[PDB]
Amino acid sequence: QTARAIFRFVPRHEDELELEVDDPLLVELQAEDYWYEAYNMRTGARGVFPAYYAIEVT
Amino acid sequence: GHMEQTARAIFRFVPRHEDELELEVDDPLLVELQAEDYWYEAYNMRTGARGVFPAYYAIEVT
Ligand SMILES: OC[C@H]1O[C@H](O[C@H]2O[C@H](CO)[C@@H](O)[C@H](O)[C@H]2O)[C@H](O)[C@@H](O)[C@@H]1O
Repeated sequence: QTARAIFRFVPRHEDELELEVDDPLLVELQAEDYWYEAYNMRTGARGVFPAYYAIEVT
Repeated sequence: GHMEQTARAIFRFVPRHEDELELEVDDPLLVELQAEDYWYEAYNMRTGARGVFPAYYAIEVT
């Protein structure tokens, strides 16, 4: 699934992904807690973030 | 200065990390914005829990 960061996200935890507004992401929703596992296509970084910081694109 | 403020959870937040604060929608919170990453240090006034959450998941009410 592809998505776009709708808000800036600065990690507090090492497993997290830094997001800038409008970063294109490849994304798997983790249904147990509504975090995304993500790849930031701008930065090449991989990590998790809380799902409400991005929206799915089609 | 980012002074303490009253807030409400606008989204459900389930921790992945031990230092995090569980939110339910419309939880009243006492909140101090941490400027280095825009996480809130927070007290959940419903649950009595202490912890951090990302700022987008609540709205200031003061
Ligand atoms: O006497 C302790 C400090 O009290 C104030 O700080 C608290 O209250 C503030 C106003 O609501 C908050 O912004 C802050 O988060 C609290 O620590 C005061 O501002 C400080 O100068 C005092 O040292």
